[PDB]
Amino acid sequence: PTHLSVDTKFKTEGLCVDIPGIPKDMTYRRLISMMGFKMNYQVNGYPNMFITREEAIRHVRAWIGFDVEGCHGTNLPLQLGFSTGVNLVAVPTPLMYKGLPWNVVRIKIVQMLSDTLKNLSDRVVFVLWAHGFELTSMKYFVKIGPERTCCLCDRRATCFSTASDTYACWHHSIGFDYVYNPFMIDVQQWGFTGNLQSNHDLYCQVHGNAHVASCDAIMTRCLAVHECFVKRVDWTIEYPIIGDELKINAACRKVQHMVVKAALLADKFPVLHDIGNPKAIKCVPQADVEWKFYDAQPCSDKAYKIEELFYSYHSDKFTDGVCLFWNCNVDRYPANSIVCRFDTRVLSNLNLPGCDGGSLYVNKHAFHTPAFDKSAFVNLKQLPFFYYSDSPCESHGIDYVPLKSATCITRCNLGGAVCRHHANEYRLYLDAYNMMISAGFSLWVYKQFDTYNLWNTFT
Ligand SMILES: Cc1nn(Cc2c(C)noc2C)c(=O)s1
Ligand SMILES: [Zn+2]
Ligand SMILES: [Zn+2]
Ligand SMILES: [Zn+2]
Repeated sequence: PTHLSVDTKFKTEGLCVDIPGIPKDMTYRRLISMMGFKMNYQVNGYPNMFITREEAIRHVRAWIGFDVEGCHGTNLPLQLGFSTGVNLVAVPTPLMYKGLPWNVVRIKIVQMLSDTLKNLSDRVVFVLWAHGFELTSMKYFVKIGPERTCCLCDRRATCFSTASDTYACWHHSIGFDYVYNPFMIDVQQWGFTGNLQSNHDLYCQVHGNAHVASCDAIMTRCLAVHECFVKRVDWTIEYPIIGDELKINAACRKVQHMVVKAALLADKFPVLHDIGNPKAIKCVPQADVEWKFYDAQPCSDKAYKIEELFYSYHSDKFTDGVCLFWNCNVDRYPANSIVCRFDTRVLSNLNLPGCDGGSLYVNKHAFHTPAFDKSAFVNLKQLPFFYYSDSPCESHGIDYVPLKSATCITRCNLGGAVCRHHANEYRLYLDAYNMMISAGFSLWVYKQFDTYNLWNTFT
């Protein structure tokens, strides 16, 4: 039960229009052979070109939707579409390139996958809604063999160069022409009734069908994402570290502690309603406040309707005190709220494009987040940056430049000059805050929040 067996049956019904007379009885072994690839009984880490749904989910960062549409098939030119929005035309002799021979097309394919994937994954997973041409065209840009390492580094090889007879990862593949040991999955094998557009449109209104190959490639990967992350949710799956994951998570924990501590000091709420993650711990352990928890797992489909989290008859009165929605995405927040809401629009190596405007945020775990909506925050306002500290002004134990700032809410700044300790802690906190903002997170607070109320907590 490790990899997908090559002797597993492959349903060929979706392939019989491009490939008439295709055998109904088909294995991955016979299919790979029909595609022009010789697996040669090789026990060298690449057991099958196709992968399981579980293997695909573990490698979601590698997904590239791929679709080939016949323009006019060895006689006709093909249109190669990718979920990157790229459309290449291969002559056999929404970016739309004119017809070019395969030897130049393959070079472009390696450039595009390398630039899209080098900071995401150690491989490519071509996500298909297989009809024939995409599988028969792979011999023109894909080479297979034993698992290899990069000529310039220790990462696995994902490319091959016929010109130099060498292999490279996605980072050292400049000038490489072949895709080496790609992975693939046919979404049609999961059992669907009807075509791609009818299944995709059941869950997504953001990707139209402009009737080009890349449009289908986009709808394919989107449908795959909905099936694997929207309706099916697995938070036990671990994902490798590819960037600032640890810093972003540390920063988010510092910002939450800071923002919640200050709201409780400024407005002295008697009760706080913590709506979100059922495993949450009090972010401000020493706060006076009555801390009440409400369990609500991350919503991956649509944002929670505030009515279904609060009503149908807990303090019951969420209107008493303040409500904390730390990454708990709701359709419209109540006015007495402290809110952290991930902005799905953010461009990043952690944030992958998702379904219905949403995004797949992959940081240790994969969280499909519903589309960001500015109207969720109409009863709230954007939370401004501030650093608050009631700790003593004491250095203990990095060269200094005097800190001058209106947002350093400390006793030293109240009394005129900011001390070295609060200046180091202010700069560190501003860094953590900037990290979290640029990671996509947005902070919102109740309209009456005013940091001016924090100065009298020093006397
Ligand atoms: C990461 C990945 N980026 N893309 C391209 C893309 C972008 C950009 N916005 O929507 C899609 C779809 C993939 O297909 S995988
Ligand atoms: Zn390399
Ligand atoms: Zn879609
Ligand atoms: Zn100080």
